[PDB]
Amino acid sequence: SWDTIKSVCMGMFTNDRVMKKLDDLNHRLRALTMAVPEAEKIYLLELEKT
Amino acid sequence: VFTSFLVWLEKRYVKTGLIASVIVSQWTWAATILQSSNVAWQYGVSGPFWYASGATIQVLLFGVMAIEIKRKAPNAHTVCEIVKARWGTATHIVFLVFCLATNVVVTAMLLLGGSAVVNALTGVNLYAASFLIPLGVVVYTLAGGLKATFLASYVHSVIVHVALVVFVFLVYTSSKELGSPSVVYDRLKDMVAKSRSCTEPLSHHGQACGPVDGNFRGSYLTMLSSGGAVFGLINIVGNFGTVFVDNGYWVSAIAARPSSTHKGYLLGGLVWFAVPFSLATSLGLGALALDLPISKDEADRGLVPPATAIALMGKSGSLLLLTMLFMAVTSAGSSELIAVSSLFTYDIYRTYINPRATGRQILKISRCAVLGFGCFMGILAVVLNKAGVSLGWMYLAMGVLIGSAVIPIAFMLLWSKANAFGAILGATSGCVFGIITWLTTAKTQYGRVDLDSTGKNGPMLAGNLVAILTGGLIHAVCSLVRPQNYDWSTTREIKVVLREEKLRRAKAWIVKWGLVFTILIVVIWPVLSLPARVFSRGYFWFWAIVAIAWGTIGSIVIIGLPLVESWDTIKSVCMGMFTNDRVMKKLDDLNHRLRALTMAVPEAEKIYLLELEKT
Repeated sequence: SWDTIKSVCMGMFTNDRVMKKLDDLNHRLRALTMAVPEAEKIYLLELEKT
Repeated sequence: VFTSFLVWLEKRYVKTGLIASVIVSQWTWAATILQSSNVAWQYGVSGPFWYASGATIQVLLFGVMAIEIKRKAPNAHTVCEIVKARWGTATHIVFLVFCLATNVVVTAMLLLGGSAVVNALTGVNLYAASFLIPLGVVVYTLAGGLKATFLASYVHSVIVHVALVVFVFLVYTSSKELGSPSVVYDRLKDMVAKSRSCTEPLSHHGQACGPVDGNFRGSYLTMLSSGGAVFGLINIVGNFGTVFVDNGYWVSAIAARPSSTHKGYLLGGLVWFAVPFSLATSLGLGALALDLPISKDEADRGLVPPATAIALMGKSGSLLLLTMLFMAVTSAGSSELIAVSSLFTYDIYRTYINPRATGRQILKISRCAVLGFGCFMGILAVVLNKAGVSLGWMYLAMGVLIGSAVIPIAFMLLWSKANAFGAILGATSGCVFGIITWLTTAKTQYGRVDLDSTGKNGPMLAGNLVAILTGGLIHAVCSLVRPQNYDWSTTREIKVVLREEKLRRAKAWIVKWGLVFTILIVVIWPVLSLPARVFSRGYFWFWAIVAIAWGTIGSIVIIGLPLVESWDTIKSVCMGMFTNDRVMKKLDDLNHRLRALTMAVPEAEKIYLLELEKT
């Protein structure tokens, strides 16, 4: 039983659980940005401005 | 596990400064730390110089060889593959047995050196330690990959150098016995006094006393010693064998890209000079000053550095020397286990047994040859150890056996008129002639053939010279009758299972600025110091200051330049551990993406404002 020990160790000294949950939000919001026609364009108009 | 942790850390958060640091690590083994002090204790000051000079002209020239590796037969794996592709099958076994013999001799030296030091330092049984040494160098070889690289080697060169500065700043500045270089000069002039009498029982036979035979006026401070110019002539011949036949250096010369790092070879060949020159002058001459009771047969086993270290700094110095030696021995034995494992897999499991191997079986066999050869060296190190064979006897003899096949490996990379079957009678006549001459010279002038008679500078030189010249002579004579006119095209066709301009420029640079330091260190330095017949009270100060400066400027460069060259990686790793910049950066992406969504929907943005003031 080494997968359980590895999961416990990675769940204490690191923050893989927090990082993994933000990726779900990013992936979900990518669909929303791609769905609305104008919004995506605005995104580009912001990305270069900064 | 330290290297594994470091590489995991580097992976989680994704020239001429660090390739110089791997040449330093890949050329330092146990004989550098142990045998260098032996000749210093035996011959005075012409020992650490002659030892570190003949062993430093090879690091330069091998760079030229590296060029040919990337210009005449690329994407190779070993050295026997090139001769297999060039001169057929009649030579692939004759130059495989020799490549195995060189590899076994080099590691047997490591076993004979590492066991003898740990024996008379902690009380561990000699025969038990002689077998358990090639087990920690096998765990390290397996756990951590098989083709270990930069990050590990850089650690080896820091521990070695951080202990070199201690053993000079102690013996020459900070100690309470020696203290200053002046005291060393005072002690070194008392041992050669003609009024000294040390017959029985005042001193035993074969020890440090009286006037040294061979030196000028019998002094420990001279460069006119005849017993140091014969050992220098031997060290040159015996190191052409462990650089051209080891096959552990072609592995490192294949994974090296000399197109943009030729300066690294020159840089690594100048900092290494301070490892056997700044340590054999402090721990080697520090034992001669203290009049420590060291027998001749005890220095031949490499036991002068531990004696000086213990007598100067007790337990702490003993532990530091043990740590340095055991960092030097494992990192050098791993390079031999890897060399012999790839010598058994890519040379004979695939040209004769299984010509259609895959990526799953190759790894399997190059995982058990490590364990098999590792457990065979542990056995061979017990048979030799119970024979009176010492580290100082194999070093002076390793050029006699393998030195024959040194010329017909350079002919295969730098001469088109090198024919076939010539190396058949050039690499076989050389070995037998050298051994025969060695034995008859050791027998004629002493009347007995034993380890005490075949370990002197008389027979060893007469064997090394003939072994390294007669093979080349026969090969050259045979070449002038049957030309080959090899186009160097077949060797370029091997399975892979403006560029020439850069290579030519790099070769021209490494020949010009490389040969300008060989002349200045091997021909200018001894000649310009010979007229000082006996070192004065001030010239020795210059000689000691040069040694101290060389061991601190280079030691600073080795530790610092890799850090400065690659600083963005260290900064990224540091910021990825103690801070949370990665988490904060990812929220900004979400905020920027959602700003577009809030700006797109007309009403929503307004509602946002109606909320912001309400709270």
